[PDB]
Amino acid sequence: EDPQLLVRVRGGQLRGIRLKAPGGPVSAFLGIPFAEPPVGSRRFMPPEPKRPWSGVLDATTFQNVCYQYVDTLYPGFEGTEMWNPNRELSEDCLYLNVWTPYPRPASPTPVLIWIYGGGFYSGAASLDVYDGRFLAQVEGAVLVSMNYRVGTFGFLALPGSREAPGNVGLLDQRLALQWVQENIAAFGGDPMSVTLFGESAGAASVGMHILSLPSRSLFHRAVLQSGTPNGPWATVSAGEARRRATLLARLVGCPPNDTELIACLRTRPAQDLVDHEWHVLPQESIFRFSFVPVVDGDFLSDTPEALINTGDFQDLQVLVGVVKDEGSYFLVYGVPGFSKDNESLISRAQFLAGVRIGVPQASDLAAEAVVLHYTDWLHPEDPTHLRDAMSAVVGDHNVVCPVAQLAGRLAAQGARVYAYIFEHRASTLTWPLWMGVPHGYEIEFIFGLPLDPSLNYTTEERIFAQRLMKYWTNFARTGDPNDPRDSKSPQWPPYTTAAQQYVSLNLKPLEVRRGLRAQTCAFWNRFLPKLLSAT
Amino acid sequence: EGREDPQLLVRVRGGQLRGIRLKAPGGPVSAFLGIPFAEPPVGSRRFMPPEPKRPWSGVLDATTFQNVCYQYVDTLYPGFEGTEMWNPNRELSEDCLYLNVWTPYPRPASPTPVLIWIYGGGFYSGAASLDVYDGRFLAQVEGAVLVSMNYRVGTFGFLALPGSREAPGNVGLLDQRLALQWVQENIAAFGGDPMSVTLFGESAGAASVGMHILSLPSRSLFHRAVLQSGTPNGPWATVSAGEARRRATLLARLVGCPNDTELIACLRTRPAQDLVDHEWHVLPQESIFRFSFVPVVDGDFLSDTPEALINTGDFQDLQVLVGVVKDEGSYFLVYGVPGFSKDNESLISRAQFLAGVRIGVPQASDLAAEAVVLHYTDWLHPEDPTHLRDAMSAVVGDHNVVCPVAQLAGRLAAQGARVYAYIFEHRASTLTWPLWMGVPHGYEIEFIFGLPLDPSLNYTTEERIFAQRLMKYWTNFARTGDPNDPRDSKSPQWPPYTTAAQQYVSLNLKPLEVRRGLRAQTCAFWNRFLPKLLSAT
Ligand SMILES: COCCOCCOCCOCCOCCOCCOCCO
Ligand SMILES: *[C@@H]1O[C@H](CO)[C@@H](O)[C@H](O)[C@H]1NC(C)=O
Ligand SMILES: *[C@@H]1O[C@H](CO)[C@@H](O)[C@H](O)[C@H]1NC(C)=O
Ligand SMILES: *[C@@H]1O[C@H](CO)[C@@H](O)[C@H](O)[C@H]1NC(C)=O
Repeated sequence: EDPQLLVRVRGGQLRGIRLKAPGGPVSAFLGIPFAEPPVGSRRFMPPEPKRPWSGVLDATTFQNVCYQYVDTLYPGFEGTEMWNPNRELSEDCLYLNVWTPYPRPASPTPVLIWIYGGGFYSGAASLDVYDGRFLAQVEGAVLVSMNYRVGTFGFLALPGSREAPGNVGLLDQRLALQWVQENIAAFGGDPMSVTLFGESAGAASVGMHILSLPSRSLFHRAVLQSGTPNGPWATVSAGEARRRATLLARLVGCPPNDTELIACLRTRPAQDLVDHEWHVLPQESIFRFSFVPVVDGDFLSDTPEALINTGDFQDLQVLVGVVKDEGSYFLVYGVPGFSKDNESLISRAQFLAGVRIGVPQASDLAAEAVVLHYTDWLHPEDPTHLRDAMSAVVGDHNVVCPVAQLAGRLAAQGARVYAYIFEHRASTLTWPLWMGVPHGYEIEFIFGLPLDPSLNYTTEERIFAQRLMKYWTNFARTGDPNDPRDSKSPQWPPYTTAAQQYVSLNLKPLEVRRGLRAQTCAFWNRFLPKLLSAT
Repeated sequence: EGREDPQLLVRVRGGQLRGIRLKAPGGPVSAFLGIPFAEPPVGSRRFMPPEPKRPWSGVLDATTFQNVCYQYVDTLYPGFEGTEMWNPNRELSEDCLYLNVWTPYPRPASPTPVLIWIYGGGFYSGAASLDVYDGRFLAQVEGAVLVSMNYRVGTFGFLALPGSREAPGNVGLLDQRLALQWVQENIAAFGGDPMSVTLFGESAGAASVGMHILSLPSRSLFHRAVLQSGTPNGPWATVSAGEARRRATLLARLVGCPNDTELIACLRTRPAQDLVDHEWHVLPQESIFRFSFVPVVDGDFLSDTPEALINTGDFQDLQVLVGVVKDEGSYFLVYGVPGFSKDNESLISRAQFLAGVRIGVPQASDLAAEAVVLHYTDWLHPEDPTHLRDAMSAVVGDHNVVCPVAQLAGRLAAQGARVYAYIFEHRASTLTWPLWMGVPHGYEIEFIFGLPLDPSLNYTTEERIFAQRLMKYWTNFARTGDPNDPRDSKSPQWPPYTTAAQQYVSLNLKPLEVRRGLRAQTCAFWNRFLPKLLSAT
């Protein structure tokens, strides 16, 4: 019995497992329950803290993945499968994982808490790209990740009802944050230094913890990779959430009154709800998700935009960034003329039709404004430009410009902000070249996977992964991603509204740039809302 | 006769003329100045279409410039060369329908391609007798026959009560047409080729040229056309019948008048200077680059809006040279946009930029005005006074000239015409406006006419050589419909503008350089998006 592998937390005793990372062992505690299984009558309800257990609970394997839609676009293709559940699905899924150096840290160690993405309808903390061993073994970090309910089980909401108040998936994350405060110090973690980080919907989640007071006493710094609480997809209004839930109920026979309706839904097998999750969207679209956080006036006292516009963020530090090609991944999911298999060279008509699917809320005049802005009028009909502009419309509307707005409002209201753009395309990537650096393919580098020799990355990429892990961990330690040992003269400067400085992350050394899509995001952030408004 | 110069006596349809032998730097040229081509449009003829001049008896002396058409005189900067050079340099009078002819001396042997100049001045000012429209350099150095005509401006030229008989509108354009007919019948008596007539003009003169392209009766009077910094399409060159009737009725009221007949009859009793003194009071909004009395869309001269005509016209037999100067808008800011002056750097604030945009784009709704400010803002330096100043100029210049011209080039090109486009980027070493204005509106003219060749005008040697190149381009285009020199192949070639390639050339002290895209991004905003945004808002 290994003593480094035995931990006592407030609920009982855990047994971890020793894992070999490239440079040495690490202690892993996988599958720790942090809440009562949200099953039967607990479906759609806020989580409850886990009850104590007897004996030694075995924490040496990943637990189940929260029940969720499983993608089928390209069956068997690594590029999509790598995001699919790699364990059994189950509503009984509220578990978390802790990686730690081996032996356990001698000093209290800053903690990183990963919140996975997946559009609030999918995702799991057990995916290979979220493997926490490299960060713990190389940087000596204590790394935590939790499962949280997705889709109908995490965010179906009859606002104001007692039986489905919405946002329970975010309340799952919050309970895991509360768990870290109460237990992490038993693993050697420092609960007074907790950094959240996440990507896509995980990044947005991080942002809502920034914007929700009860969460603010549970972390000290945040990282939002390719996602924001503001923007067009991360939240919905009480009304639109009430609409979609009532429609999903109709589609499954409920009701044959809020309590009446939610009771019948708790009767249905999980897959019956998943079967119809995608049929409640008001328009044909990409980058829109049926069940996402709701503006309930509770977890979110107002819209994310209103909250970032007025909040005080003085004692907060944030690292925010985007990938080079945010939108490419999504075109193959609904925009006619796109495929991972051909080069997706589109006509102009295809480009206009595609803009209605990328900006599904846009009016006639507003889609025209978008088309005229992204058209290259020296080659207005070149298909290569047209496809590339299609990807930029989607990525700019859903990620880049939302990020630039958040970064600007945070910096202006006291926060200390650092911004990046990630421009390296993995040598291992299996999507076609035309997709560039797609949404989500910086993650494998920040977690250090290239340091695994069997994965067949390039020597340059291994050196690159280490640099990224230093930025992230250095940010967790200090709030500043710059190395207190490297006194070479390319320093990552803070993003400000004045200079708007950000850095390029790629194989070459840090390069400092100014203006994050400044002109084009002026269009999205400043003009387009006044347009759609006056219509 | 008997003891006068036999090379200076000519007969035209209306009688005999005596011209004058002028000195150009390279030799003598024949000038026939102040030839009347119409009955004086005075008295009961004010606002009426012109009539042919009645033949005279004896030898009409044609050695001096005749009257300038009655017009507003500029006073923003009294005695300053930048404004005085454009002011009237002969007596103001309603009796002003005269034209001028320059030819080589002795007059040419073979029939010679003809150039007709139509001055600008916003349709409220101008004269064919200004120093910068001097034909003696084109005539002497290129051997061209050059003709320029006065036309009625302001109320006398363009006040209209559309549909009435006593003020049908556009008589100023009919004045120009009557001169074009005069050239058809008489230019052979000077050695000019009536079958090779090229029009060229600038600002409102360029737009005039564009209007003759679009009016069917004019089209049988010329063969080629050059439009410098001006277009018949665009926000300022025309007004609807409704606007024109409203402005004419308002000016009448402002001068004591009072049924169209009685109302026009009253205007005809007013002193010319009373009309001029109230011209500017009829503009619907605080504006720059708007002019009270301009050509009206009458359904006669202009069968429809210029936009509709250039959109649906056959131009496969047309050859046009069109271009702009580097800083079309800067000149106009100091005539209305608070914060701007010729005597300081005009560094303005973001608030002055927003107020200035409402003035340069006087028709924009609040949303359309916001779109303009969002487009032209430098979001990395959104409060930089220098960028805001240069963006104010870009707004006015792009809205009024560069994108109207860009739209015109693309339409004519798509519909059969042969088009050549340029941007004129050289600032005269003699310019008296401040540096920040760059290359202002209308400051390529003195180079096209070849003033730099006048040794007393203190230009540089390169400026002299440059003006020769420009004269070579214009005349070659007149001779052949192609500005390129047939023999000289070493020089870089000036390609036609096309929709596929959108090629144009820069004209400056350096050799011809070819560029693609006539401010393509920004003009898509002006020409494609803004019209639909104002259609809603
Ligand atoms: C040049 O930067 C424009 C900055 O836009 C500010 C937002 O307002 C504009 C709103 O109008 C709609 C735009 O119409 C389409 C034509 O525009 C092309 C602009 O393409 C610039 C790309 O870099
Ligand atoms: C790419 O493939 C898809 C499906 O195979 C097809 O629908 C699409 O039209 C193709 N792309 C082009 C540009 O033809
Ligand atoms: C320039 O002068 C004008 C008039 O004198 C004034 O209104 C303007 O504010 C001045 N601008 C600067 C930058 O000095
Ligand atoms: C040219 O320069 C001379 C001397 O510098 C001056 O006397 C003359 O007036 C100038 N003429 C012009 C047109 O600038």
